[PDB]
Amino acid sequence: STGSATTTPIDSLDDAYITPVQIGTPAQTLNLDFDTGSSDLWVFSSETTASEVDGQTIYTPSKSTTAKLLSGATWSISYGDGSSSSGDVYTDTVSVGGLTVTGQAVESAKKVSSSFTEDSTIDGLLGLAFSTLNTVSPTQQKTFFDNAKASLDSPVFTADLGYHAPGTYNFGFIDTTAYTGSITYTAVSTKQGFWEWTSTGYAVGSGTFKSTSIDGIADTGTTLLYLPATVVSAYWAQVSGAKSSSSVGGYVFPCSATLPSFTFGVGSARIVIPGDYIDFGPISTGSSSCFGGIQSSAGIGINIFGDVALKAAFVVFNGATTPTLGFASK
Ligand SMILES: NCc1ccc(C(F)(F)F)cc1
Ligand SMILES: NCc1ccc(C(F)(F)F)cc1
Repeated sequence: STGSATTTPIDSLDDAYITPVQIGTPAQTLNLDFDTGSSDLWVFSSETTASEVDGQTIYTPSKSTTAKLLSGATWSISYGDGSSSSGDVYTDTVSVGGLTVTGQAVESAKKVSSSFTEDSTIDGLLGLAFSTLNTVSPTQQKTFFDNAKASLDSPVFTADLGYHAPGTYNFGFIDTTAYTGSITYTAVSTKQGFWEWTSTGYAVGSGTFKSTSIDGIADTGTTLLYLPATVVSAYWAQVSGAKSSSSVGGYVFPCSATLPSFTFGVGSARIVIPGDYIDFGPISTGSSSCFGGIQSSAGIGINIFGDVALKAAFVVFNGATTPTLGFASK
């Protein structure tokens, strides 16, 4: 079987993408943030502290004839940006774009951090990293992808994120009409539970390609591109007036500048990120200082190929027994 769903940016900056997901019987449709950097499927629900809900659609297990409380199970998660949430666990039917999984763990949020409350467009997260990272205790639970794997025509999903435009998540097949040229596959390490791989180098604008190994994770749930301080300094040195701002928390640049492209290596192939993708607009309304989409990973501890990088490519997440990541231009 296969599934296909459209994913839509939540705002004019592509800060995140939401994808409709059907939960329960009859269906309750929630718009979830598909996150290849985590492994929990959690939702705002009728159980979420009332003051912590501000416009989100909530899941109501009591109105679902297929929902079952998973007795004794709890979950608690903390994201690299400091966000967190926690609650209890149901099992229910979950469908993404025609693809149905029965008995999926649906983690009902009883408490959510402020950054989730303020994001009215995101009803929850759908984790797509490896199931070793799932936070359900005392019995760890499988992701939606792991539960669907056997029924899929091919154990793959693909991410085709749009620049200021809708895109597509496909499960179980590779749309050969959605990319140009060939797909380049590269090895994945699952040892930290992430889709972790090694980029073969980079270039800034029309500059010389620098061959150097950059280990990092493919993370649809992270907005920006976080790379080592040496790489990030080389990029922003090519932008007149750009500087790192401690008060802002990253590189900023004059909103009147034009940004160079950024190229990253996948084996012998090159993915080019157009400079416009790196512009995240003024740091506050009316400011003439703009925030950069390439930032240092020094404070994070791991390099992150977030949406800025991924939306420049057609990306295959191959969950075969030896997992791989495929990248193609589009
Ligand atoms: N998108 C989920 C996510 C967020 C943060 C991290 C970090 F910070 F641990 F790298 C990994 C995965
Ligand atoms: N990387 C996971 C993640 C995704 C979104 C958010 C936000 F936007 F709600 F803060 C936090 C953490």
